[PDB]
Amino acid sequence: GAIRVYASSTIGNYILPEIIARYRRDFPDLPLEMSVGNSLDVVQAVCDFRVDIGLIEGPCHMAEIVAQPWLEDELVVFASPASPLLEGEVTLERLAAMPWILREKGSGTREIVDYLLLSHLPQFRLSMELGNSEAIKHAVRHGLGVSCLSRRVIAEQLETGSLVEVKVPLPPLVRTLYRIHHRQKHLSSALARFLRYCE
Amino acid sequence: RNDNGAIRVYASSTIGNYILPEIIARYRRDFPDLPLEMSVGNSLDVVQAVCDFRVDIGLIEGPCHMAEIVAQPWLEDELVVFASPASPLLEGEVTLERLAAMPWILREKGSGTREIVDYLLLSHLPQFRLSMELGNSEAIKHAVRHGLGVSCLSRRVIAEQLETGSLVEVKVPLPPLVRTLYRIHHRQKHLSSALARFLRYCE
Repeated sequence: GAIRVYASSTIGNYILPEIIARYRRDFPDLPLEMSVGNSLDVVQAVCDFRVDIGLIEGPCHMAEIVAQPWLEDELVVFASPASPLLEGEVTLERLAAMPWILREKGSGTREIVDYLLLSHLPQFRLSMELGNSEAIKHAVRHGLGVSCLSRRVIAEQLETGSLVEVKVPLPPLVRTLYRIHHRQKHLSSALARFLRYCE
Repeated sequence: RNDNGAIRVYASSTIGNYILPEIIARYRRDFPDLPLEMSVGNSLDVVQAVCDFRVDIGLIEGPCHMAEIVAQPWLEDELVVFASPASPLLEGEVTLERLAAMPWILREKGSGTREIVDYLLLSHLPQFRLSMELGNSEAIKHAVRHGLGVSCLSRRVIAEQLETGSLVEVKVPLPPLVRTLYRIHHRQKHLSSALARFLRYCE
């Protein structure tokens, strides 16, 4: 059972590592390969049969590619504890006045935040875009601005207090993570075993 | 597509994620009016973008011997072996044989990290079991933190976890693995006042 997985950045780096550690405790000798990228990377790899399953953090439809809900996930606005955002009332207008550090388009996490969060921030200040969420976390920590990422990405820093979650006058920015596979490819027993660990 | 005339920096993965963010914060705080773009990849990605004149400045974590590239040493960087505090490896004396018996998680070839760990560390192991290869140090950091085997990364990558105790440095019976990080630009690059200034903020 040489399983090949392709996951988007939030899934690959901040969810799957724990899942993989457990899977390898009970199965240290079974080959496991995981690539991490963005949505189009994942879907194209499934479409090309170069991987067995894909895991994406935003819907990305492709004909002949089946997608099934897998996990809910909540995106969270966060800041340095010394941020000027926390010096006053967290209003929508003061939110848009802060410099925003966002992921690039095609990351999934960028698409959902556009929909649930930044669409309600008129003329919001875009400071920079960064290609990975780790650089974003540390840029916010050093005061370059604020951002919006899955809670699972920043939980470590929320617990230490190097980053702080912001209360936003909006409904929770909840999304769904999807599992995808080609319509033709058949689920292997080893593959179905690995997926149970992901639940 | 449009090019808005930002200062463009390309950095390899250790520098881009664990050194450059603070630099960018300080520079943006003092010069808010120039746009800034950073990209992160491997050292080859940086060198190609400098050679292509797609970026202004590069920062790499291996040497670049190219006549068209001016490379100035910038910082020393030490790579260390690490594991979770619950690792069997942390009890007793750490020997080459016991390291050989742990499952290893490594970065992919071309990462810089992989090349130097292969040369100075894994090459001294009589055997070693490759648990997984992973394309970024963040998935690695957290796999090891959740109890999967051991890995070798720049201390800067795991400094956060060393500080809190979720990862523990492992003393190994080999000389320390130290490399040099470089600032690079094209020999024909015009270093405008703004670019020369960003370079100084990298100190």
